[PDB]
Amino acid sequence: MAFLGAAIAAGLAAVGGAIGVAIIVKATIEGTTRQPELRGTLQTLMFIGVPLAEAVPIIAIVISLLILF
Amino acid sequence: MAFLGAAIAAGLAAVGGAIGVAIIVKATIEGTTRQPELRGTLQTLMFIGVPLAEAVPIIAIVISLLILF
Amino acid sequence: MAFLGAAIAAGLAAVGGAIGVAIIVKATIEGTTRQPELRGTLQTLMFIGVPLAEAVPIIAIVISLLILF
Amino acid sequence: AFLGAAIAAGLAAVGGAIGVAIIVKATIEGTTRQPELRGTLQTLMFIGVPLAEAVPIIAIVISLLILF
Amino acid sequence: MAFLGAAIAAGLAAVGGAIGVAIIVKATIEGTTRQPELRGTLQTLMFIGVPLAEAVPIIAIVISLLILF
Amino acid sequence: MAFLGAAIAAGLAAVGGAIGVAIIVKATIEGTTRQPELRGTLQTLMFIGVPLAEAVPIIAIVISLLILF
Amino acid sequence: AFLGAAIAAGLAAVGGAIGVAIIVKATIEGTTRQPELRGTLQTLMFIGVPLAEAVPIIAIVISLLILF
Amino acid sequence: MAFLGAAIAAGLAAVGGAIGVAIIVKATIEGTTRQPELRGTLQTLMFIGVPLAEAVPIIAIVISLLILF
Amino acid sequence: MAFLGAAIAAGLAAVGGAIGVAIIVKATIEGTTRQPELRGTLQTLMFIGVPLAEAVPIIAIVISLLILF
Amino acid sequence: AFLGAAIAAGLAAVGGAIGVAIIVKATIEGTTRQPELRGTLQTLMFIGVPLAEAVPIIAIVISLLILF
Amino acid sequence: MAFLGAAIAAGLAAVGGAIGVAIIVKATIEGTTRQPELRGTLQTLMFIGVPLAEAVPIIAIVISLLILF
Amino acid sequence: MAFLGAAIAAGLAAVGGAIGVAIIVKATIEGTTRQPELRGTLQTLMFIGVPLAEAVPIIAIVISLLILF
Repeated sequence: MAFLGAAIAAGLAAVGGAIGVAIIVKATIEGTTRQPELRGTLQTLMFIGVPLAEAVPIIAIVISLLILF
Repeated sequence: MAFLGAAIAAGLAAVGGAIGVAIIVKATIEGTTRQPELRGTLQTLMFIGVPLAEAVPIIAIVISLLILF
Repeated sequence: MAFLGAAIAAGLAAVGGAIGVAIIVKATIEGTTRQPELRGTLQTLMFIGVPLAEAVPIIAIVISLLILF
Repeated sequence: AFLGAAIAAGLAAVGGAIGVAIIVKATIEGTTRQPELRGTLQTLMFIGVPLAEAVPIIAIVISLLILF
Repeated sequence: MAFLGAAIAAGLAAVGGAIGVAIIVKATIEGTTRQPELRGTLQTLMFIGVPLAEAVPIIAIVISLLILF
Repeated sequence: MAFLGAAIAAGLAAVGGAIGVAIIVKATIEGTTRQPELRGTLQTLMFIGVPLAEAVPIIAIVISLLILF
Repeated sequence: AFLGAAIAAGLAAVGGAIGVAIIVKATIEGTTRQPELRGTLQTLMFIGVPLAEAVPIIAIVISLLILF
Repeated sequence: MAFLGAAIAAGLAAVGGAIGVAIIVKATIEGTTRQPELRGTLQTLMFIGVPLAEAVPIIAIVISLLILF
Repeated sequence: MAFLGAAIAAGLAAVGGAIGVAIIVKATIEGTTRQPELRGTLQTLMFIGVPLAEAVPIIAIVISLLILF
Repeated sequence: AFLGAAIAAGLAAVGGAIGVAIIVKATIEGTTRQPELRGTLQTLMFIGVPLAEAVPIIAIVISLLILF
Repeated sequence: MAFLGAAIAAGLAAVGGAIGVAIIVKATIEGTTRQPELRGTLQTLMFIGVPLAEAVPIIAIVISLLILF
Repeated sequence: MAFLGAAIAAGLAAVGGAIGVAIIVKATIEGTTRQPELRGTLQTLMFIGVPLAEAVPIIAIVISLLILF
């Protein structure tokens, strides 16, 4: 259960963080696509969304690593 | 029973918190791309929604850390 | 398994409360985007919807904390 | 079962949250397009929310009794 | 066990009845949005769908309450 | 598991009958909004679909109620 | 166990419900985006529904079989 | 568990076979709604598509009925 | 569990083979209706796509029937 | 152990099925909105189909392998 | 345990690697249509995405093969 | 069940890393197709997005590989 837990904590959190950042990057591509003038404002805007999207999965990995010893 | 429980609770909070934040910032990028004129007023508005978005996932992470241990 | 219970109850309340608020604020961000004159009316409208959005998750998390004693 | 009480409340959580979230999202979508009459949709949203919340919360009610 | 059953029976009826009515009222909002005089006919029209929408969940919840007893 | 059986059979029938009928009235609301002359034909057209939409869930509810007795 | 027969009807429930539901949803969309031809598509919906319902109901037959 | 097996095999084939053919008729009406001239050409095309769609679910219920003997 | 295995393997492959092929014909119906001149090329085109689409579910179905004996 | 081989091939089934289903759907919808380059579009799926099937099909090999 | 494990590891990698390239090939079909003069630039773009899309599923197939010993 | 754990953790990360990268390159193809003038700006943009998207699945596999040693 402890072995399974560390697996489940990181594994299901992967899909969160993976598609999480993926959904944001797709948006930034759609942003640059419909206006190429704004590569700079959305880049910073995407570089903001990525950490917070990634934020909770890594903490689920810390919990994962704790359960892993 | 017992580490395993804490794992999914943080893991399920990851998927919640990741896509949760992913959905608002994607929208905020969509706000800026079609109107870059008012990037700042909506910027603060996204920074209001993000905590609230993370609010319930984050509380699910506290209980996760609480049960372990 | 009370810990296991508390885990899924909080985890499931996370996904509810996260995407729940995520959808309204995304709407309000999209709302301010196609009319910024009424940024305040939708802000208030979102500050009304959010408690209602949180209503079941917040009562679902106390049961999570209660089942754990 | 302690586990049981969790899922009844847990499924009502996802239900009641996104359930109410989608109607208010709609009212926000409503206010964006021709909001001359802001008041009529307010009442419409305040009607939909209780019935939407109605079944999850009573499903939450059954959750707490099987628990404590 | 019997309590466990009642949980899934009411729980699936919870998500059912919640999103079920939610999608109907959402539709009614889109209806009222493009016609404000037309608020009266759709009001009654939603009041038709809601009972039928609630019909099976409530009966699924009625059996649910029996399942724990 | 007689309780559990009745639970899963009714619970699974709950989500079916709920969202099934929910989209039909939504369609009728979406139908009436883009033409109010034909509000009557869509009502009866939905009044055909609603029984059929609920037909299989209720018999799944009947078997649900049957295994509990 | 007999537990299966419950989910089998339940799984056929969600199947059979949304199956006809998306079909009827479409039929309303059909008459709205052309109102004169409500009749020719009407039978077409009365054609689609049985075959759509066909597989869920035969899954219900085994469900009743797994029970009795 | 052969009874249990026979149940899910047909049950999963049920949701499959139902939604499979269901999506086919929606397409056929979608053709007729804004092209009513060739109702015969699309009818045969759907009456060809329906068997193949039902083919694997119907074969899955055969296995369902077979393991139950 | 051999009955269960054969059940889920064929049952979940049912959803695969049903909706998988169903989406292919749905496109051809929507395609042929919004241009009826090329009805013949689309006939062979689905008769090409369908085998490959069913190819992987059906070979998974062979595995389904052997494990049950 | 029999149960395992079932899901491995089964999950590879839904993977490989819907995977090519989305691409072939794309190629016909592509051909519908330009019929001159039907030949260029034929090859792309005959490229896409193997790679789409590649990982599901190797998952069925392991499926029979885990069964020995 | 190990046979069961290896099964889901490849199975989950199956849906990933299959649908992964599927979304990429789907994108290229819409891309190649307008225009095919730039088919070569887009072909290379797809031949980049395909490995990376398959990257995590294929290593998960190695773990499936890894569990074999 | 340690063997089981390593399987799902890498397996669940597979769907994450696959669909995660898949949606990004699909988006980038949609960007370049509507104007290839800026092939280079999006080239770097996907080469930025892909690592962060791939980031958590890969750390989920190291965690997966860690339970396996």
